[PDB]
Amino acid sequence: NKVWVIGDASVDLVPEKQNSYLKCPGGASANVGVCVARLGGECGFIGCLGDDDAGRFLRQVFQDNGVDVTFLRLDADLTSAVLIVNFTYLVHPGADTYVSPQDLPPFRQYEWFYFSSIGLTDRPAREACLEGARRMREAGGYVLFDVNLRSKMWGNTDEIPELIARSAALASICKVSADELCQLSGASHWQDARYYLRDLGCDTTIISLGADGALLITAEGEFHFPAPRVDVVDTTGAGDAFVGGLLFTLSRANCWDHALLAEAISNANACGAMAVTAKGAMTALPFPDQLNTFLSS
Amino acid sequence: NKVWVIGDASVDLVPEKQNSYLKCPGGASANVGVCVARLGGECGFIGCLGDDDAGRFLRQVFQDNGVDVTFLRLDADLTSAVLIVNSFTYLVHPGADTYVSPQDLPPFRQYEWFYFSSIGLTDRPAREACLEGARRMREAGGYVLFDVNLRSKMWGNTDEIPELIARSAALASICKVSADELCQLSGASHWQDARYYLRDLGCDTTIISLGADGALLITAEGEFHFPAPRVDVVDTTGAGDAFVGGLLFTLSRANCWDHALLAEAISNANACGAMAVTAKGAMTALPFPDQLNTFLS
Ligand SMILES: Nc1ncnc2c1ncn2[C@@H]1O[C@H](COP(=O)(O)OP(=O)(O)CP(=O)(O)O)[C@@H](O)[C@H]1O
Ligand SMILES: Nc1ncnc2c1ncn2[C@@H]1O[C@H](COP(=O)(O)OP(=O)(O)CP(=O)(O)O)[C@@H](O)[C@H]1O
Ligand SMILES: Nc1cncn1[C@@H]1O[C@H](CO)[C@@H](O)[C@H]1O
Ligand SMILES: [K+]
Ligand SMILES: [K+]
Ligand SMILES: [K+]
Ligand SMILES: [K+]
Ligand SMILES: [Mg+2]
Ligand SMILES: [Mg+2]
Repeated sequence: NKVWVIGDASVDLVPEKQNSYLKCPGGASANVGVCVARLGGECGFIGCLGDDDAGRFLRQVFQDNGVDVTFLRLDADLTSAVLIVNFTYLVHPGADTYVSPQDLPPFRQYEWFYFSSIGLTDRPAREACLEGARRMREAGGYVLFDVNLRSKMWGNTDEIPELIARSAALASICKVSADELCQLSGASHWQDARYYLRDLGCDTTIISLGADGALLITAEGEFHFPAPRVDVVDTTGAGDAFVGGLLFTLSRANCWDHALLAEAISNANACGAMAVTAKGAMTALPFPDQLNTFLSS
Repeated sequence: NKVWVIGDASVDLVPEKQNSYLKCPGGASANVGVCVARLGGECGFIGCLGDDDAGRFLRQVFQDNGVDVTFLRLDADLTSAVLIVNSFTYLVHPGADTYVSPQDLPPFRQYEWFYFSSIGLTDRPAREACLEGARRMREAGGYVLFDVNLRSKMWGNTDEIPELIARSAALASICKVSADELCQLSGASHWQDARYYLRDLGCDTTIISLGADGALLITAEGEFHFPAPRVDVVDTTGAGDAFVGGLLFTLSRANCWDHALLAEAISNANACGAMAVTAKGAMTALPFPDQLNTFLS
């Protein structure tokens, strides 16, 4: 089953010499997408980018990695996001924010649709996301909502709670980090908010706990899934890598049951880790071979 | 005599490999300024930048090159212009340079030179800085060199361009324009059919730059042509600005100008125009005095 990823793709510029910048592939939706593909899963990216040098570069990365870019509309009246890292935002109306409902493909039953709160920041992309999730549900598809909070990017932070809630309603599964549970709920202890979304309408919650692995909150109870122990070298991209692994596994069958869900979180942690022993985000994502060599240690 | 340059200072990102960007000081006003300074002339930059990375960085380049930055202010609320050369992707929406205002203008003295392009006329504040700037310099007995450096894309509604160009040429002691801009300016397939466009707008001295050809001088005494040196193109980015820098350096060596000085200025302008096209980056190959001579010959 195909895995649709909708959202942001941007170019991060990192120093190389006293007079150069290395252009790295970035974006939460982008990493997740490359992740699923780089694991042999069928993944399509739904989004928007500028026809500038950056957007073309990005589109190439998707292709080098096996990500279907048929619904990645490259426009010329738009500007692809470029960031200076030290971190910095040069382009603000942002091109990935213009992706709209008419940028969405037809969905098929058992397909998965992904999106984070990041794509809910600016109005156009907001409809693509909410309409996107509604359509996939209507088609007998699954929605995985990853609250990937970045308040800073939000104009009126008063919209956050509302969108998150309306998202948990459409979603089949919600992924959230312990820190986010505290931000949204206000509690100091995340476990005091482990039912935040469950009350907001999502019968299956996956709480990433950093090195402590994951916590599954379903109707019957909560099950802890510890993570492999490793040499923390850089936690960047970890969460996105985690979701990619989860989506890759879930897409391996029409219905997901007990065993599949438990297997997905295991895979999610594996990816999350390898995406921490290395450096970078997209360049930490493993290939089926590396995952095993790492898994069996 | 001091040469004042008012306008844009930016970071030009020049694509090296299909994975890197070359970081170079950019901006038309910036290049011209660094050009005059390198040649040993007294040049001050009048402008605005963000207390940001590109801003502090850029300020540093002006200092390494001998450009007086006493009237260049860095505002934290602003964002220094960053762009990508291809032909120009404008990352930063408005852009700090847009905020120069008449108050930022410095007291002018007699025989000094004031420079500005249509680029500084694009947005609201800076527009006044330029037009009042040129008016004050004239009132002080100084000279104004207007370089129509057309970049239509960066504008609101291009209906303002003809009007501003006309008001500028009125204030100009000398107008510099490229064959190409003339057409774009006054509908035409061939520039010659419009080489009196500005002259009919109030500028009795016009210098039309002609790519690798050199330039054509136009004063009542008649029309004259100057041949540009035989050089190998690597990057044209900056030719025009290097051209004006050389012109301003020569004109500022005297209190009055005429054919002798003027004819010498254009010769120097071509020399610089040639050299600058021999390296990636707008101000990379901007020559020092020693170098200007070994090339002259
Ligand atoms: N120190 C560590 N050792 C092993 N695995 C780790 C790890 N730190 C993180 N991980 C893996 O990365 C996963 C996701 O990272 P984490 O739990 O820190 O959320 P996050 O903050 O990266 C996502 P967000 O950006 O949305 O807040 C963890 O659940 C775990 O699988
Ligand atoms: N190919 C070439 N070989 C040698 N010199 C060249 C050259 N191209 C340009 N030059 C030099 O630079 C000068 C200006 O070139 P050109 O007119 O193309 O710049 P430009 O069109 O960018 C001006 P503007 O900034 O107003 O648009 C030429 O007159 C010449 O002196
Ligand atoms: N600042 C600017 C806006 N659009 C283009 N530019 C500048 O034009 C100069 C060449 O004349 C380049 O250095 C570029 O930064
Ligand atoms: K739901
Ligand atoms: K990492
Ligand atoms: K005039
Ligand atoms: K150049
Ligand atoms: Mg985090
Ligand atoms: Mg030009």
